[PDB]
Amino acid sequence: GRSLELGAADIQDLESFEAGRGALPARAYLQSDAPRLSLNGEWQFRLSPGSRVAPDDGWQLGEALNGFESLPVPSSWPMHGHGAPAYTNVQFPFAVEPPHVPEANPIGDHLVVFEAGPEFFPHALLRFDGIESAGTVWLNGVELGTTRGSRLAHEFDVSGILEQGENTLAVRVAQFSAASYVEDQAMWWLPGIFRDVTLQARPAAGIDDVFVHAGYDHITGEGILKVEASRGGQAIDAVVRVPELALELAAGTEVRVPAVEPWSAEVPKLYEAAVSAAGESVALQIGFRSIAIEDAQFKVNGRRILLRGVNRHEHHPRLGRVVPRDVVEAELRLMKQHNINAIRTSHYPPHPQFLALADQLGFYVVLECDLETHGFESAGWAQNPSDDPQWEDALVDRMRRTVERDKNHASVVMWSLGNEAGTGRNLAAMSRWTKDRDPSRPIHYEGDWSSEHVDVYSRMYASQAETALIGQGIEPALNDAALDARRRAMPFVLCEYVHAMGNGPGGMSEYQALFEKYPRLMGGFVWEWLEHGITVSTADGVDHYGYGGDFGEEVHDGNFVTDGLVDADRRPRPGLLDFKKVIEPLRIDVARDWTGFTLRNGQDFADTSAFSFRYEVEADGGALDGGTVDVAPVAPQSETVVELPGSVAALAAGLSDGRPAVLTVRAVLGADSAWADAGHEVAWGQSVREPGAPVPPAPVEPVQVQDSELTLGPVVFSRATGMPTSIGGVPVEKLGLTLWWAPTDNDLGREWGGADERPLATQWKDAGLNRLHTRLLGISANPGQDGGETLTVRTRVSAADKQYGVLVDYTWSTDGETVGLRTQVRRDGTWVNRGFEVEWARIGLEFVLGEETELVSWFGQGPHQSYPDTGQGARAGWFSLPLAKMDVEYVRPQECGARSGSRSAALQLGGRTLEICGDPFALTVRPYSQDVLDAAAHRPDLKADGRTYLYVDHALRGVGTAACGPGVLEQYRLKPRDADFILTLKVRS
Amino acid sequence: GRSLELGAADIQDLESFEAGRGALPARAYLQSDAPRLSLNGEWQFRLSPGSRVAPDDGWQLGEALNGFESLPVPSSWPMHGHGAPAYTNVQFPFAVEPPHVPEANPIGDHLVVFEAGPEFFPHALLRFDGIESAGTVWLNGVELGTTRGSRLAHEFDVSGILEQGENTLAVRVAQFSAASYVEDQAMWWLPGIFRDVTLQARPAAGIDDVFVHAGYDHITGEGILKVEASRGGQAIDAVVRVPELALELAAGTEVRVPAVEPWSAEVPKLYEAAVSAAGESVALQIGFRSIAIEDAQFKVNGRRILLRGVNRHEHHPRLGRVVPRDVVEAELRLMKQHNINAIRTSHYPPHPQFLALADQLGFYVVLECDLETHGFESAGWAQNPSDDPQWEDALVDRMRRTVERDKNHASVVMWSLGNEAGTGRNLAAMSRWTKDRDPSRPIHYEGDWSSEHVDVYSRMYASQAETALIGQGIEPALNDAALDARRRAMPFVLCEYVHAMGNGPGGMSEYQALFEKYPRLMGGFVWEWLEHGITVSTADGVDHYGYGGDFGEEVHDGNFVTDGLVDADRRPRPGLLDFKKVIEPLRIDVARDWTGFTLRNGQDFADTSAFSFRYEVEADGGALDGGTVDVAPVAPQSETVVELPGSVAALAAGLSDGRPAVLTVRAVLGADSAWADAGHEVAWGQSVREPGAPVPPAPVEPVQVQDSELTLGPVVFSRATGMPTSIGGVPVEKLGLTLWWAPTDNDLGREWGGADERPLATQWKDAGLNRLHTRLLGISANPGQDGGETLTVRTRVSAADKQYGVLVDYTWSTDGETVGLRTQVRRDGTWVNRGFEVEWARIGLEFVLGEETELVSWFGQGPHQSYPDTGQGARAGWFSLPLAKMDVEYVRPQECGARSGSRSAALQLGGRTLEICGDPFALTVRPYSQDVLDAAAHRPDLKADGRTYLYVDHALRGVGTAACGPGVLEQYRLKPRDADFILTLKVRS
Ligand SMILES: OC[C@H]1O[C@@](CO)(O[C@H]2O[C@H](CO)[C@@H](O)[C@H](O)[C@H]2O)[C@@H](O)[C@@H]1O
Ligand SMILES: OC[C@H]1O[C@@](CO)(O[C@H]2O[C@H](CO)[C@@H](O)[C@H](O)[C@H]2O)[C@@H](O)[C@@H]1O
Ligand code: NA
Ligand code: NA
Repeated sequence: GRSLELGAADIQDLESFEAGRGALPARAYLQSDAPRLSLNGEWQFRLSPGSRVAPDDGWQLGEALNGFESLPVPSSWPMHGHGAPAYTNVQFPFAVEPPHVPEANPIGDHLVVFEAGPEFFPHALLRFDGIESAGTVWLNGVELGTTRGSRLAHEFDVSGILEQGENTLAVRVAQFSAASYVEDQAMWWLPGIFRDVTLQARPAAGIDDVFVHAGYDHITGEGILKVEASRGGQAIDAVVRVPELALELAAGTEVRVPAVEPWSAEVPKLYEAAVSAAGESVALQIGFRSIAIEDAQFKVNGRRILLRGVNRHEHHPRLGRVVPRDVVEAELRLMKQHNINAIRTSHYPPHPQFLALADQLGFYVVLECDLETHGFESAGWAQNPSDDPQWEDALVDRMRRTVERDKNHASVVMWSLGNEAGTGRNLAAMSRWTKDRDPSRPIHYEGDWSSEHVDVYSRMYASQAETALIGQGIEPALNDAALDARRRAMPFVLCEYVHAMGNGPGGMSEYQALFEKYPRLMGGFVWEWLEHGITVSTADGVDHYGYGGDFGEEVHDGNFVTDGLVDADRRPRPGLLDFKKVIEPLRIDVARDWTGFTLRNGQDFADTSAFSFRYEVEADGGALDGGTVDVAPVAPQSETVVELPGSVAALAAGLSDGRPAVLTVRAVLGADSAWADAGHEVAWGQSVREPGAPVPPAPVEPVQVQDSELTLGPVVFSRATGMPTSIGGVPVEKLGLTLWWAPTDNDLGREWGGADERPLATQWKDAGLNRLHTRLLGISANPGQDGGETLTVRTRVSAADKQYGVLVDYTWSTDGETVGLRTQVRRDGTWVNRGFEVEWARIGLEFVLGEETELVSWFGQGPHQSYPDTGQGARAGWFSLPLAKMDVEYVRPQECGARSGSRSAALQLGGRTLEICGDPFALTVRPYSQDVLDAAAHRPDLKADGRTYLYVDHALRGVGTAACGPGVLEQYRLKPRDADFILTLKVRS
Repeated sequence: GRSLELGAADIQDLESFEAGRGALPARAYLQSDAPRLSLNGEWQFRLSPGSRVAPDDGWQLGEALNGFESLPVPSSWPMHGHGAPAYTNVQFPFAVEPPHVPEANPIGDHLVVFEAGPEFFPHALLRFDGIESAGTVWLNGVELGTTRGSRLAHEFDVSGILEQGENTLAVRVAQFSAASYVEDQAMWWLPGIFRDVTLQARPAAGIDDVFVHAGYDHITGEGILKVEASRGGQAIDAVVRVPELALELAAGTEVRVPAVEPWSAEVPKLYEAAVSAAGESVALQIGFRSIAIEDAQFKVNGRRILLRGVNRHEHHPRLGRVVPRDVVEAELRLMKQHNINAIRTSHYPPHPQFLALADQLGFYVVLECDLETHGFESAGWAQNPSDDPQWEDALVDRMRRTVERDKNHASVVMWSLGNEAGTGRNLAAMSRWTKDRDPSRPIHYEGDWSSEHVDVYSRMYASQAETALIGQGIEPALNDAALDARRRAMPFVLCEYVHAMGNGPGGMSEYQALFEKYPRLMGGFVWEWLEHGITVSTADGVDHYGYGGDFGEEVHDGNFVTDGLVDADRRPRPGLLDFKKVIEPLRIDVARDWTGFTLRNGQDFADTSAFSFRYEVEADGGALDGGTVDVAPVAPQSETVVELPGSVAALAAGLSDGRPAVLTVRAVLGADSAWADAGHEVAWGQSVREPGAPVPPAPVEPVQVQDSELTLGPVVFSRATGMPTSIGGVPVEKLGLTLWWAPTDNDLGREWGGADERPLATQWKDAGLNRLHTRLLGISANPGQDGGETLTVRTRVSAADKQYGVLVDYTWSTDGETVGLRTQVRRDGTWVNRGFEVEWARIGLEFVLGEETELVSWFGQGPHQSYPDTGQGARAGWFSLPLAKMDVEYVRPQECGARSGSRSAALQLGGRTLEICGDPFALTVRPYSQDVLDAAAHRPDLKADGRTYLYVDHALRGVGTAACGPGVLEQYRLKPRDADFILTLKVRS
């Protein structure tokens, strides 16, 4: 018959296998003295739900617009009430049938009016630095072309189309296209023109592209300089000036500079330079460095380097994929302030402005092409575009635009073909193209474990164990002897590791020890830098972050989008505090006798001259001694023993026995830097003079007996339950054993290996650990001292429908001033459920106090939380915080806020102070219960109930990274066992 | 030191392994002419949360009661705002550590005042017919004893304690005791004095116990009568009178009555009798029947019987375990009215009054002892009381009281030791005791598959397949040759089968065919008769049933308590309608030529004389012919061919071709009976003259084209979606393919076998079947007839993140009056997800109409729902119901209401009528969407939205019984396939 469907031509274009049409050749992002007009500002915007109902009403001419409204550009339009964000991890949000697109496909018509002065004639262009995902461009009604590659730049020649005076730019943006099948990053799906739109004049005799080659000969100190310049793709005459180095040379020739200060993340030396032609000049920052793989090590400027990296997505909790420049500068400074030295642009090229900042502040950058076909894995990679020859030109284009834009920046030390895109012919073509075009940077790609087309062996979330076998070069061989030989000669990098989702990450230290031990290990990049939380303001409410599912998604992946070291507003999570410590570039081992400290320079190039070394002895009531010690500069990878002043050692020696004292040695910045002010802490070490164990009280007060109550000094017990009802007047609503905590995100992760594939959280629910019950066995008052008496309360703890349990005996003693509490724990029966051993989250006590706590003070590790396999950033000392500040504002509330390694603690309830002491314990204080915490999906769900939930733990479980990667390591797991521990309690005024 | 805990003595008694103390010997429940005073009425009640805080304030004396309030007795106290019900299936609600009890243990102090006249002196007793679970009894302050066995009777001698005039009865009831470990029935946990409390005078020279022995010699017709009578446990002189049989004999002698009419469930002949002594006389109903196992068949009165049974719990949606007598009489009549002939008192003895009703109405009863230790299975039966010698006396006591109470009733044909209590020495002791005491009734117990201590082989939920191997005597052998030999000589019964939870049960017919084919198969008892729904009235609302979890339970099992053939108010579920048909005692096969019908008498004893056989020919507009045919009585298990009047056959022959007509032959009661009025339908059969397929309309109307709309006769299409937007003025908001339905309770059940252990509902969610999306491929108007045109709309249906899909092509045609719709379905790709083939719930269409439907009429199967493996009770005919009555009020809303086998349908939306015809299809109409249905946990969650959701299915899946037992049988499963089907639509006035 004949087709009657609508929009078939618009759809046919969206389903195209090809790159965008009509665009100028890909080139570098260059600072040019050519006239430019940024068209950023308030545009006009119309949204349609699909191509078949996108109007063809001549809107491109900007005349008589109906349905258009104001919208900022650049922008991610769902961040402005036009639709909503949608998060999927691996899942595609549309049926998988490439190259077809769903009928529900938001279409965004953009339009802006602007004026073009005579300086933009006769030749100019329009530059688009990012359009997600498919754009069509008209200028004054004539089509310029289309864009493919959402995070890549497109330029369109407007000569003869741009008219002097007023002009109308019209861009139609479709959210979904065939390109969506290759942009499946675990991300918020956010359409829009989300990066700059610029009008640029192109004068005659100008410069289109530049290719800086700045090598370094580390033997001679020579810099190897060659700056190419082209116009229309052809080499052209141009002069290269580098004033600081007394250099005038022509573009296209290679010279040897006798002496250059090499560039590195530690010392990011940049020489200002200009390459100029008659009609145009462009400014450049040149960093001399050479990259090479040698003896299975990734070496820069002749030395193996250690990558202390993070995975950086581009996200802003209000603007989506638009990251304001001042937030970029801030977050990169925050990285430096936490000893980070490397960045992977997961999983697409960043904003062009990012590259210069990385050059200046100092980061080894893995710049990654915009490619990910993850969602094809669930079907065994059938139809994977990475191996579909029809996608070759589209994927080579993505790699070309990636490389051409940023090829001049010294901070880029690796090109990455993409992420989690399988294996395929098109990936090899992208590698073949990159190796030919820019052989000065090694190629990275984790998705092909055989590593056939790369120069480094990359993996994500490989266990500490496998990492140690790789570091020794004894990993299992590949079937192909030749490929195995190639890969074994490669250095190894973890492009993603220690997944930082929620409470965690655990096991960072074990990775780091391997990084330091095995040169083949290049280091790793944490997943990930930031949480992609989106700010939602509650009706009649405060703000909170929303994640997957909180925006009406039919298909989503929950809070896996919030899996970062900082929150969306760049506030650190405890994991960043620990990370900073783990990757600290210096090691300070303070001598036990306080006579000195061993200092190892862990940096790769710089000495210790930039650091001032300070010490302080702190005690119960403030600092006792402190100052600065001068340290002869220590070479990279060298060690020395630094003497401390005799007054410090003499102080420790003369310290009365049992008095706590902490010696802390810090390496701070001796002077301001581009990323921190002087005195910023870089590394630290400590030696602690522990306090003696608290003497148990003498049991001189006897037990006392009423019909329904018992009294033993300051403690009142309920004769029915045997549990205290008050201590020093503080009401005790409950006291019992704890074996469970509100599951972390990691506990909700499935722990692979072994026949048990339930997450730990599910193992606990099945075992009934969240619903413990206690039965009283007996109460007995026993003879103490000088007529006094101890009180022993025997109980058994278990759960409904379970035969296993634990016998808990509480022995109380008092001298009227302080209470002595001995808890003894003993296993009864075999702790097996559903064929698998039950594991405990902890061995502790929960005190529920009938009054609110305003302040928590303790001596131990702090100020932030610490768990068995975390808390590296928690140092020994005295701390004190308001109850609200003890918590951690994770987006999905979960177990957090424990303070491991506490020797003493003090809770201030109103006018009174409850003091806990005894053998080391973990401390947690909350204004709500564990069941409220576990039930809470968002922070607003946390409601204080006027009580205080005090948790004192004799043993804790680790937190691991089971949400993605290794679970809790063996040494940190907690199997049911017998245990016993003492405490001493006291209430004042 | 010394114990300081409270309540230790009260707890020590609750933890006792022994039976109740101080009670009189167990005996029969006897109707006696001795004076009696029922103490039922308004008592005074105080509730304490545990033994340690249960006051010892002399309350037993009834003087100066504080904290007491009014409470009815008998009662289940949580049904009156004192605590709340709690439902667990297998789980114990308390830690499993027998014989210990939790600290949270409601204690119910009961107290009543009453007057004792001179007739209760010098000797009387107090009778308690049920106390859950542990009772202590005081009369005027002196302790009588304690009760153990919650559903068993206890009697306490009050001679010398009962004082003439006013007396005070005091009973302390603890919910939980050591006896809870053996009362783990899948049930609402409901403490209280829930059965009668009676004061009985015991005159001298009276009668304490009686043991009727009424056998039947089926060869001679002789009745074998021996009535024992005892006092204080000793045989006594007494006279036995049976007037109808002209009998005077002494108690203790066995006589041979020359001729008796034997007792059976079909013919429950009962002879009134009295056994009397000087001081007392007791009235008895005697039914002569003998029970024997012979040739591996369970025979009564010389013939193998077929059990058409149900499992009867005792529950009332407002009174808990208290079942008012008028509800007992009603529900038992309802059973008879649905061809049921057997009852298992799952899993405890019923109220004593139940036994006489079973004798009179006619049920083969399996009377089950109060014993279940199910909750010990999860620990491998460790500590199972059934094998703990310390529990022997307690369990033998339970069996003794069970047997002694009901040993006189002819309806009891089996003693059952308990339910799901494992194997053990104490079960053997209970069997040894019963076999000695009453050898006239075989012993039943499913929990020991070896069947070492039973006389019948019993299983629950054995598949149809295994049942067929057992019926043939070829099941796998037991390791012990001797035990195997014993069990192979046993008949086989299904004490529980075709789990009737929610939509279902499917597969009933396949079981029944085996019951009829293999004599060794005794039949089966459906699980279960009733749902244990509890009525909750919403604040400012209507009532609805609550189930597990709806009462604050920490540990519960959800709606598994609502798994019955009738709801808690005894309203039938569709499953009972199908069950009645499946077990109908006669088979009527109507001849195709309407000349007659084959009649098989499926009863075991009775002929067909009690039934009148009626026929009716019904057509489009009412009945055309009908009457009664006289049938010579047909013997049990015999057949005959019954001629119909020639007018019926002549009517079919002269019927115009294509006209529908239905001949129905019914067997109704010729006269009133004790359980139904005359004309009650017992069995039926049918022969249908099918209507010819509807001629497709001639495609003479052409297609019409506007910018955004298409019109083809009465249909308007959206040119963008290709889907109709209106038909005859009726708005069509959506039209699409369906492959999914809101999971039934069975679909939420895990289907064992094969590597896929996900419930079908989970297989569907993972596959995305609930979230289908459609993409338009093209629209094409093609040449029809005489200038007209057909319209073909090509689509593809799939789900996000999936590569498999289905191509759906809609071809429309019209002649202006009726619309022709041809749907073609074709698989695209392999329908595999997570390594397992995806199965479909259906192949159909969902019409969403923008107006409400008030009436649904159809020709097909009805009036109630029918699915591929159900609907046996749905007969062919013409039906018409209001939209609300098309639904099924399952407690947890779920898929239901489909009408399979529909030839035509008519929806009345306001003033207009939408007519659907075509090849047979399934019909469903709802005022809400599937997603609302699936999300609804309770019926109030179902909100009408002003639309009509019309479902027309070409193929449906079965419903099975996967919630517990077999899933959907192979012949009823629905695997992805190609399919095509036609429909014709029409709208009038
Ligand atoms: O170094 C040249 C100097 O001139 C500026 C400002 O006038 O740019 C001009 O010079 C260009 C050639 O370099 C001409 O195209 C044109 O006259 C104008 O752009 C600066 O950009 C630059 O510092
Ligand atoms: O058959 C006796 C007749 O008497 C009643 C009513 O008076 O009961 C009485 O007779 C009993 C002996 O059967 C005596 O214990 C006493 O006189 C009194 O219970 C009826 O029960 C019965 O029909
Ligand atoms: Na890792
Ligand atoms: Na069954």
